Amino acid sequence: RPRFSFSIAAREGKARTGTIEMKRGVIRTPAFMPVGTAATVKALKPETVRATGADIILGNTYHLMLRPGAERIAKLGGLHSFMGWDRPILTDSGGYQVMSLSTKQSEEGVTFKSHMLSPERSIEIQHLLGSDIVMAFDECTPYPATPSRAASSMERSMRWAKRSRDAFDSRKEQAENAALFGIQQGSVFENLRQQSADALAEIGFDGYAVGGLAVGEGQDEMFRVLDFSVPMLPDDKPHYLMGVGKPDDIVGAVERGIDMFDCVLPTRSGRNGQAFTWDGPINIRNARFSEDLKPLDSECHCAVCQKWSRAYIHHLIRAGEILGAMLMTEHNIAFYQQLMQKIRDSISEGRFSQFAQDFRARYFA
Amino acid sequence: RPRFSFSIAAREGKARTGTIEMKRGVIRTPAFMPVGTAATVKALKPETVRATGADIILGNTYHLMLRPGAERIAKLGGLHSFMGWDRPILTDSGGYQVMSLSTKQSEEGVTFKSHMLSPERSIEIQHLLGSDIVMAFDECTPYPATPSRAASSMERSMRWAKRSRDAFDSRKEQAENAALFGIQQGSVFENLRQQSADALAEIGFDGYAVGGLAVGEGQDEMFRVLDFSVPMLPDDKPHYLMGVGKPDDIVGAVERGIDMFDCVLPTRSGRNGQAFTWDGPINIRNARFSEDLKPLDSECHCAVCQKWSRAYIHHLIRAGEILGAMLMTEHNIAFYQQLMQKIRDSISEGRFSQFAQDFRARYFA
Ligand SMILES: Nc1nc(-c2ccccc2)nc(=O)[nH]1
Ligand SMILES: Nc1nc(-c2ccccc2)nc(=O)[nH]1
Ligand SMILES: [Zn+2]
Ligand SMILES: [Zn+2]
Repeated sequence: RPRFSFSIAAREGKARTGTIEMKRGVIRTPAFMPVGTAATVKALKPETVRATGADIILGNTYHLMLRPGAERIAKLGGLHSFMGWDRPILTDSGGYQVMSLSTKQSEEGVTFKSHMLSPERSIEIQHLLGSDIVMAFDECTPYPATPSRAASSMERSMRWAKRSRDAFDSRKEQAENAALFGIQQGSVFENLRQQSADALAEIGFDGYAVGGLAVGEGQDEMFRVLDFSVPMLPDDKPHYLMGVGKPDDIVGAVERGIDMFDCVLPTRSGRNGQAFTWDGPINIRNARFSEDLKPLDSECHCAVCQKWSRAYIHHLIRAGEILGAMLMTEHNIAFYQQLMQKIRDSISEGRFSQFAQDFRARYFA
Repeated sequence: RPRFSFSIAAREGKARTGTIEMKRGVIRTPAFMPVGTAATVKALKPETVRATGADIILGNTYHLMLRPGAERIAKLGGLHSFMGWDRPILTDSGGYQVMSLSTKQSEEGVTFKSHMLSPERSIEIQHLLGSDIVMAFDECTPYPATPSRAASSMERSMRWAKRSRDAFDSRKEQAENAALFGIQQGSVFENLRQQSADALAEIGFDGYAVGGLAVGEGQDEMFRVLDFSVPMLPDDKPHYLMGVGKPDDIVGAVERGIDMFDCVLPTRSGRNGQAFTWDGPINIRNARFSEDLKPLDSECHCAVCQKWSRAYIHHLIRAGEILGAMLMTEHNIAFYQQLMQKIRDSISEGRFSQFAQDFRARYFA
C-alpha cells in the first residue's frame, strides 16, 4: 500500500474529488474527519464511526500528550491499537490548543502549564502516537491582527514548518509510513497568505492546510480569504481547512478548493441536542418534538434514523441519558458523512454547482 | 406463542433452571434483568443489551409516568416501540420508588409530589406502557420495622395485591397478553412472610416476588429470610428477588430458590468505574491499570474484552468520556449474563453446588 498518494478523479470549477491512498486505508475526498480529542470520537465506538462512512479521524496532540501521555500511548502499542481505530488518523500539532487551552512563546516553541511544545517535540509526539498524517507545528494568529503582527507570526510559523519538515524527515520510520502537512497562515491578508504558500511550497509537503480561519471571522470573511488563499497552494496536493465547520461552511469551502475538513460541531452539538438535517439544524429538546414519530431526518440512511424517533431522542436528551448523546452523535456524524458523499458524487458527476444551490435553498429554508 | 409458560427443566437442591415462554420471547432462568429506568438501559443500545445475552429488561413505572408519561408512551406505540426493545419487559409497580424518590399514604394508594399512585392506576400505567410482566402495586416496608408495623404494611400490600389482580383481570387485552406477579412482604418475620405467601397464593399470580429485602439488611440477614421465605411461595411459578444484587448475592439467592433478579449495580457501578470480574470487582480508575493491556476480565467473552484494554478504559473513565461508560456498562451487563448462563448450565448439569463454591473461592480471593 502507498504511503501517500493523492489522485484527483474529477473537478468542477475549483472543487475537486478524489482519493488519498495511505497504508491504513483510502481517504475519499472531499473528506470530513470526526474529531477524536482524548483518543475517542465522543460517545461512539470506532466501528460506529466507521459505519457512518468516516475514512479518517482526527486526534489531538495537546490533549493526548497530557493524558494519557505520548510515551505511554507508544508503550501501549500506538494510538490506533489503544483506541481500536485501525484506519488513518490525522493528528493536529498542538500549536492551536497549547494557546487556547493552557503560556510562554519564543522562537524555540511554546512553554505552558496544564510542559514545552516545539516543532521537534510536536513531531516526536505525533511519531509516538503513530499518526498517519502529521501536522507541522504552527502558530494560529489571533483574529483580528495587524498586518505586521500577522506577518511576524506567519514567518515564525514558516520557520517552524521547516523545522517540522526536518524533524519528520529525520525519523526514517515516520518518513516511510506517514505524511506531513504544512499549515498556511497570514491571517486575512492576501500578500501574507501568498508569502506563506510560497514558503510552504518551497519546503514541500504532502498536503497543505489553510490555518488561521477557524477564529470567528464569520463565513463571508472566511470565504473571502479562501477565494484567494487556496489557489496559492499546490494544486496537486490536498487542501485541508482546519476547524470548519457547519454544513454550509463545508459546501462553500469545497466550492473554493478545499479537500479536507474537521470540526467538533457534529459531536459537540449532538450531545447538546442539536441534530443536523437537510432542512437545517433542529434542537431535539424543543417541545415540538415530544410526540414526533419521524426520524431525526427522513432521508438520512443512518442506523439511528432507521430505528428511533425524534420523540424518543427528545426524551433521552431531556433526561440526560447517555444513549441520547450516543444516538445524536451517530446521526450527526452520519449526516456529515452523507453530505461529503453527496459532495463527492456531485463533483464526480459534474453537477456540484446545482447540488450546492439545491442544498443551500433547502437547508436555509 | 404462549402468554406465560414457566417450565422447570432441572433442579439441584432449592435451585431451579428453566424457561418462561412469553409472546415477545423466551426468558431463560435463573434470569438477570438489566434495569432500563427512563426507557433506556443506561449507555446501551437495545441491540447491545441483547448481544450481552439479556432476555428481558426492567422498566420503572414511577419514572416513566412522570417522564415522558404513560399516556404519551402509549400514544407513541408503547414502551417496546418507543425504546426499540422488542423482547419482554418487566415493569415495577412504582410502589417502592414513589416512597424513596418523591408523600401521603392511605388505603386508596399513595399521593406524591415530583400525582397519585394506586393499585388500579399502577396497573393501568403498566398497561399503557405495554409491559409483559406487570408487578402488583405494593408497599416496601422500611427496615427495620416492628412486627406490628411490618404486619399492617404487609396486610395493606396484600389488599393492594388483590386490587392489582382485579384491575389486571378487568383489562382483557392485558390479561390475554401479559403476566402479573405478586410481591411477598413481611419484613424479616417468618410468620408474616407465611401470611403474605398464603394471601398471594390464594389470589393466584403468574409469579411471586420476594419484596422488602433490598433494604440494606446485609447478605447474611437477606439469606436468612430467603431460607424460609422462598419455600412458602408456589413452587411451580417463578420466584423473583427484586433489587438484588452483587454476583455473590445472586449465586446465594439461586441456591435458595430464586429464579429472577434485577439490579442497577452493573450499569450504575459501571459508569462509576467498577468492573466485575471472576476475580472480584476492580476499580478501573485505579493507577494500577494505567498500562494494563489485559481486557477487563481475561475469560469474559464480551465485545469489550475482545477489543479494548484495561489501560484504555482506565483512560476513558478518568477523562469522563462517554465511551468509557459505554464499554464498562456493556462489559458489566455481559459479565452478569455470563454469570447467569454459568448458573443455568451448572444447575442443568447437576454441578451447581460445585460451581457456587468454585465461584465464591475465586471471586473473594
Ligand atoms: N494547529 C492549528 N489548529 C487550528 C484550529 C482552529 C480551530 C479548530 C481546530 C483547529 N488552526 C490553526 O491555524 N492551526
Ligand atoms: N416494588 C418494590 N420494589 C422494591 C425494590 C427495592 C430496591 C430496588 C428495586 C426494587 N422492593 C419492594 O419490596 N417492592
Ligand atoms: Zn440519521
Ligand atoms: Zn467483558
